[PDB]
Amino acid sequence: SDQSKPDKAFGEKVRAYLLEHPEVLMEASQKLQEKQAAQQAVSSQKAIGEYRQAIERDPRDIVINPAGTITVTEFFDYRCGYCRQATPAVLELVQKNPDIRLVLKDFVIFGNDSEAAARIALGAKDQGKSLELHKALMAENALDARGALRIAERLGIDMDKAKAVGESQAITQHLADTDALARALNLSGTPAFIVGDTLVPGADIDALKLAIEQTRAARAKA
Amino acid sequence: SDQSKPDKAFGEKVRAYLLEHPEVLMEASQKLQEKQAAQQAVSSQKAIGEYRQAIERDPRDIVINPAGTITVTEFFDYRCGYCRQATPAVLELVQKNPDIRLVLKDFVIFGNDSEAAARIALGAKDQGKSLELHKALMAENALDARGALRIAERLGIDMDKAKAVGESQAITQHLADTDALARALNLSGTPAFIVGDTLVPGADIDALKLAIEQTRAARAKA
Amino acid sequence: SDQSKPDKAFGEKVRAYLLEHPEVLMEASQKLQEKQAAQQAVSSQKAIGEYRQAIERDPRDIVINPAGTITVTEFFDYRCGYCRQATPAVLELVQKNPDIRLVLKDFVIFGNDSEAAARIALGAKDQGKSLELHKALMAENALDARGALRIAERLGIDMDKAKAVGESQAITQHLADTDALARALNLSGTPAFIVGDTLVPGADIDALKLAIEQTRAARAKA
Repeated sequence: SDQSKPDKAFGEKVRAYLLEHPEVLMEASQKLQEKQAAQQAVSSQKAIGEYRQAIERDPRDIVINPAGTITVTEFFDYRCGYCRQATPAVLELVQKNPDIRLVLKDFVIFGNDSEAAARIALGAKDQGKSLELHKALMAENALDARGALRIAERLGIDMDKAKAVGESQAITQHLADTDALARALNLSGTPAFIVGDTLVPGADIDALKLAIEQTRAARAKA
Repeated sequence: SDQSKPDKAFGEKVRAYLLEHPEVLMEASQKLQEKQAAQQAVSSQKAIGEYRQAIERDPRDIVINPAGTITVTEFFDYRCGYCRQATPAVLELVQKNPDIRLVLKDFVIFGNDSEAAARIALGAKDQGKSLELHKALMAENALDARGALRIAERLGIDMDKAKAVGESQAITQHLADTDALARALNLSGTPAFIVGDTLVPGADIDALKLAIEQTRAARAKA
Repeated sequence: SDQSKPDKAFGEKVRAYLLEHPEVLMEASQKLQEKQAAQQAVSSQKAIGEYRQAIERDPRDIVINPAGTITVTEFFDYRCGYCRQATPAVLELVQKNPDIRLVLKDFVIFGNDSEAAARIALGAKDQGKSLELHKALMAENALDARGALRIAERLGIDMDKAKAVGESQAITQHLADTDALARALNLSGTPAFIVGDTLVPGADIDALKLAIEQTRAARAKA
């Protein structure tokens, strides 16, 4: 060709169709949304793999069943209702599958009370009562800072030493770095589970069970 | 046919038109919005008909001119400015058209003050001073709970008995069930008028007048 | 023609293309956004020209280097961080280009503290210390009403007379009319610069420098 040649009749027919069947635009918008979601999924799993050393293998982290082969990281806040309602199931899942390694990240999204519960937990970490304290703190309906201390006291934790480690600048740096890790993983809130490349946003227990099964099978393929 | 045959030239012409006349997408989006609005209108009128027994014929409700053939239900809050500015016109409309039956639903959307005005009105319901108390409460600019009591006192209402009925668990259940009815009718706020199948959202006096005329004519067709 | 003749095959091909290349809709949406932005730009510059007498030539306004040919109007709030960070550069720009006439509009968007700083500045206007007071008020990190008075006192301003003029009903009308002018210019916040027909929304120093150059060149074309 050597000439741009307009075709008004073709355009009129295009407009007529679109106006008479505008649902085509909804369908195309849905295609684009599925495209955008797949892009986000790829970015999330690439980030999970980039920071896996920090997500799954941080010495400062509280780890339930450190023998586990499959590492499930949980970002949580001790006063988030979704975290509290998912906690019993998470602990039952570690209870029934010993090959699970549960990394507990303290992702404080609320105020001083939640920060206080996290610091107590991290201070008592090395006294070997993390499973019980985690379950008990999550069990209190309206967990205060005073309540958190009373719960940790009622479990025989060395309170003087747990409080000393909790407020230390090391625990402060630990929590700050965890907040940074959540930001790098583009997390939106709590709970947020990370198993394999998968990210489970929220208290979606069934999805987390499925992801653990997938990772067990995939890692078993060797 | 036996073969899917691509046509890149047709698609290029489609893209060219859309990019050169993207207003077609606005026009199609407008068509879809009109479709969605008509769907919502149908759902609203079907719901109004489903719960008509509760909307128009609840013995606990305050009813102005119970003789009326045409039932106009109003969901209102005594401290909503739109309700207060529409009230004089609503009462003039019942004043000039005796065949109107005005059901007064107390749809408390604000705090304790509004709840207090509603309870006083429902407590004094059976003392035969509802029109006057409704108009006077709506007339006070900054209606407090103290103010509402002073208004009801200045109208000769038996205050000891009106206060006794107001706080009763019956009035509490009445208000709770009304809040539920508004939720089932997908109401967004106050005022909200319901005449025939029509729902008038807000202080749209002209639309309400028109809807009463339509229902009078339709019910007169027998 | 004498007949509307449907063409289902043409419409199916349109739908197929759109679903297989829905990015065409994003591209068309971008075209429409560029169209809407150009419309807004035209409306803004037409409004700037309509109210130029008020923007650039209001006797009550504080004006730095009133000799300047090029009038740059700034809407600002003494406690807006963007205004405080842009202020040093604005003053350096007047410092290096004498032909600039800087009109200072007090666009109070915050509470009493900002209103107090503006009233002090407008009260001291006629004592010939506006450049210094403007720079000093903008220099205080957490400017209070008490702080603003201490800054104006530390600059030798006649405090009794500056305070008398500040609270006067004239200064109140001045600020109210400025708030009205910003509303007529559809301003969204502070800072907001106006030079020639151009409106620079925010602390976009480079754009403001460019706009001053353009206006200098255009007005020099005679």
